[PDB]
Amino acid sequence: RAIRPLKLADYIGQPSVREQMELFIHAARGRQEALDHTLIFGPPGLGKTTLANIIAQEMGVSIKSTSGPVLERPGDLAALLTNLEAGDVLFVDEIHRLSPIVEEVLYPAMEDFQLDIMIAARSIKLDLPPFTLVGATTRAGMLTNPLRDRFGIVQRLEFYNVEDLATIVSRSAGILGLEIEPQGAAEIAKRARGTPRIANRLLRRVRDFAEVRGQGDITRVIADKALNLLDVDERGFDHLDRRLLLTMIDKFDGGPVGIDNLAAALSEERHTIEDVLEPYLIQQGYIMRTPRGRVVTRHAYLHFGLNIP
DNA sequence: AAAATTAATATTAAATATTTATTATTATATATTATAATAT
Repeated sequence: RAIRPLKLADYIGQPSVREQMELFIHAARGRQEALDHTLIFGPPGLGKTTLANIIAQEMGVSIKSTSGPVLERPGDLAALLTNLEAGDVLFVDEIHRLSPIVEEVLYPAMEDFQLDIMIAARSIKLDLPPFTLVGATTRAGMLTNPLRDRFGIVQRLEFYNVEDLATIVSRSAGILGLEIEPQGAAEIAKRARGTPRIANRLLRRVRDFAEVRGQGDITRVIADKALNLLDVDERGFDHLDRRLLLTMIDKFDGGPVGIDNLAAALSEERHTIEDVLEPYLIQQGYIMRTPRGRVVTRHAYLHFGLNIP
């Protein structure tokens, strides 16, 4: 029972990007040709395979959702391409982790749909039917320059707009059956943390709060009562984050810090911090990073009235 | 003297197919080495 819009117009969250890719879909449909290669990158976990399946039903063809471990050997991908047909498409994931032998096999596969292979050297030339190679990675920066320059469509995925996050909150609460408020929708959009999954988790938890504290009612006051104590903040801070900030600023006064020293002093190993708490705050930019220590920026000083050295 | 020939004549005995320590050689994090700026 996962959250999934049925259609591309039904897909809501990136309206300009949705219109762009709808234009690409109608370009594939009208031209009666396989759609160009689409590069996809952005958030790591977003259910991209399901969206590729939706694109498959929009094309009406089959897309083999494949990844790096699936296509780590060139033989497996060659076999899948041989079972691929005209007008079909192949979802590819973890292209960055894939071996360069895969890259050289996929050079002629998209280069006008051919295949060249060596056998005292003898050359064997093979052909491939036209198709839509789909390349989606968590990060596209590791893609090699000739390969990415030879591609066609490049599409970016990102967390939704705050008003559009609020609309997604409203739709998911209607799916979940929660009697949510537009003020509460904007509240959870401010709490969306850039992640739809943790957003839906917050909808579930405020639904539980409205069930056990209110009379099944989600309002702005109910949402504030649910999300203004413990690891919460209107911007996205936690009391873990506030503790980290306070412990950095009382010790080193916004100066260079030792990461092992921080892990020892906080009674909290630095690994989880740099895995969840630090990357979000640096995603907001609020911590500036040095090779001699992580320091918060002027935003955190303005949060607590602190000076600037 | 000095090497080649041959008839007795005592002598010797037939074990393969498998198997496990005993050597090769192939990754994989992880406690090392390292640099850069930085106060004092």
